[PDB]
Amino acid sequence: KTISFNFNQFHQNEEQLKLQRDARISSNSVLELTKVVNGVPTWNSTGRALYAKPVQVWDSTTGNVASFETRFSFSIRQPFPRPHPADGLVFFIAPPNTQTGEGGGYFGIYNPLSPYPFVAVEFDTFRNTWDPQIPHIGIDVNSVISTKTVPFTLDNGGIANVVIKYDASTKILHVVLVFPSLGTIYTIADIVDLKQVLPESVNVGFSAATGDPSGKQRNATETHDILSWSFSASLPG
Amino acid sequence: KTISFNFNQFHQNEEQLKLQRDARISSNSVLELTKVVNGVPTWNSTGRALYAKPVQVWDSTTGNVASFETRFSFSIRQPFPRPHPADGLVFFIAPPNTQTGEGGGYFGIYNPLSPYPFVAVEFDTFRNTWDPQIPHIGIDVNSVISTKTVPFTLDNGGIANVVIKYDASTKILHVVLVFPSLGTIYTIADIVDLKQVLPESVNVGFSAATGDPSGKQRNATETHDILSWSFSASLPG
Ligand SMILES: *[C@@H]1O[C@H](CO)[C@@H](O[C@@H]2O[C@H](CO)[C@@H](O)[C@H](O)[C@H]2NC(C)=O)[C@H](O[C@H]2O[C@@H](C)[C@@H](O)[C@@H](O)[C@@H]2O)[C@H]1NC(C)=O
Ligand SMILES: *[C@@H]1O[C@H](CO)[C@@H](O[C@H]2O[C@H](CO)[C@@H](O)[C@H](O)[C@H]2NC(C)=O)[C@H](O[C@@H]2O[C@@H](C)[C@@H](O)[C@@H](O)[C@@H]2O)[C@H]1NC(C)=O
Ligand SMILES: *[C@@H]1O[C@H](CO)[C@@H](O[C@@H]2O[C@H](CO)[C@@H](O)[C@H](O)[C@H]2NC(C)=O)[C@H](O)[C@H]1NC(C)=O
Ligand SMILES: *[C@@H]1O[C@H](CO)[C@@H](O[C@H]2O[C@H](CO)[C@@H](O)[C@H](O)[C@H]2NC(C)=O)[C@H](O)[C@H]1NC(C)=O
Ligand SMILES: CO[C@H]1O[C@H](CO)[C@H](O)[C@H](O)[C@H]1O
Ligand SMILES: CO[C@H]1O[C@H](CO)[C@H](O)[C@H](O)[C@H]1O
Ligand SMILES: [Ca+2]
Ligand SMILES: [Ca+2]
Ligand SMILES: [Mn+2]
Ligand SMILES: [Mn+2]
Repeated sequence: KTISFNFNQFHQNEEQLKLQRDARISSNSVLELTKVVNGVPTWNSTGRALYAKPVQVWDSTTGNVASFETRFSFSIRQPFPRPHPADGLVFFIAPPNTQTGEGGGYFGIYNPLSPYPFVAVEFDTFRNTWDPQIPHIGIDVNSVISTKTVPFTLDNGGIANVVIKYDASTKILHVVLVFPSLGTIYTIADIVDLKQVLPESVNVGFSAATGDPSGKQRNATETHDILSWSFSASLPG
Repeated sequence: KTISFNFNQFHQNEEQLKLQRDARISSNSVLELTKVVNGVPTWNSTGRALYAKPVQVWDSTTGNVASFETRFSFSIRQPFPRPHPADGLVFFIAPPNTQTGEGGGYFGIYNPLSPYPFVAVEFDTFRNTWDPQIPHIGIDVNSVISTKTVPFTLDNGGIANVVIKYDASTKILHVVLVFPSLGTIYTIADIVDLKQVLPESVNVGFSAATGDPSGKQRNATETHDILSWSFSASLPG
């Protein structure tokens, strides 16, 4: 069974999407993950957007795991370079029917009290204690401390194209980040065994966060906009 | 140990490179692996360019294999589309002090009567027996029949940016191909154990070939230009 969907833009009130927390779809058809009040992003914001139907990434009966490819474009504008922008966005895969975890360096996907499994690709802008220099792309499994990391220079408010491909045969998760206007390319790959970590059915989506209050910097912020999104998955069983 | 070099453009008789067969460096600072007379690519051509010094991909004493990243831009101009362009170019790693193999579908890296091992990434423009639809990026290990292959649409005469990266820890070889003018991105990856196929020291370079006489089509040709090239490898021990 193969599943696919694509959004060249988001129409206000998408019946195909589950917006959670601060996530909204602006009038101009862009999906805003964290709050932006009148052209200016706010600190203390956290939002998620999941595809509304669970996609089966593996089947017990056959043991077969799916291969998938997801491509999307996003933009992160950092108005205030002054103290430190934060926190970044992630494309994640988690069990179905979850809720926004902790904000700040957890991007809304990790809940310190009751942790649930998840595979995520992160585009990190704030250097937390467990973090290497930022910004960096990172591969997260059940945690926010990336198994693999690679730094990237941001195209401030520019467009970024992302290709995340997973080969079930090689168990390789490869992500590419291209900033078309700069012409810069960044790649990162790691071996991930979805069958070990996540359940048969999952929800795929994005989560982003702005600076946490307990950091005190009201300028610990930026936008986390996603312009388009496509995903395709093939379970041979 | 760490080794790295960068070619922003090639100069005539670059001491750092070793040209072989038809390969030459034009006055315009471009590396033409295969012959092109008066702006027209010729058939029956093969050329190689290797970096003058050997690099160490692993050490037997410690058993440490090197991680590396290489980036280059190429341009393939297919003037006569009618018959069928041939054959392509490859980035390849081989034992030191080798000689140009068989042109045509072997790109000049394979010699059927005295085979040497190699790890190469190809950009295949002509479909041989052992081939799937072309053009395609393919990961070749000791053979021209790829282990992994991904189809891609060429930007005829246009520029392509390639990023090849190998992580020793995961043994992942991930390659990215981006056509800037076209805004296209293609990604392919595969687990390759350099240690299991190559010697401690190697040569890195490119190789290209136009249509072989044994095909009669004198139009089985295209250019195989290399605009720039940067390389970096790191061996812990
Ligand atoms: C950052 O955002 C949250 C959510 O907007 C603020 O709190 C309020 O949050 C609680 C949920 O824990 C909710 O029940 C309240 O209705 C909500 N109220 C308002 C007016 O925002 C959070 O902080 C603040 O904490 C609450 C308890 C309230 O005292 C408010 O005045 C205070 O600012 C925000 N923190 C900062 C520092 O902006
Ligand atoms: C090899 O390349 C030639 C140039 O691209 C092709 O020929 C010509 O192209 C078109 C027809 O496809 C004509 O409008 C041009 O006037 C031709 N130009 C020249 C310089 O030859 C050629 O295609 C073929 O050869 C031409 C001359 C005709 O006889 C066609 O029947 C034939 O397809 C191409 N070679 C081959 C073997 O396809
Ligand atoms: C294809 O290419 C080869 C190399 O350019 C041609 O061959 C050569 O001709 C000279 C002069 O006789 C010899 O010294 C070379 O050593 C030859 N090379 C080989 C491999 O035989 C070859 O004839 C060309 N074929 C066609 C049809 O143009
Ligand atoms: C947070 O960012 C602001 C805005 O960039 C910083 O404040 C000021 O910024 C410029 C340089 O400091 C001034 O020229 C601006 O006029 C002024 N902006 C405003 C709205 O007053 C501020 O210093 C930063 N805060 C911290 C803690 O670094
Ligand atoms: C000091 O850290 C805390 O606040 C900053 C804001 O300055 C970041 O949000 C970070 O995620 C959070 O842990
Ligand atoms: C017919 O096959 C032979 O000629 C064609 C050109 O037409 C290619 O060069 C191919 O690699 C070679 O083996
Ligand atoms: Ca962080
Ligand atoms: Ca071929
Ligand atoms: Mn991180
Ligand atoms: Mn091939």
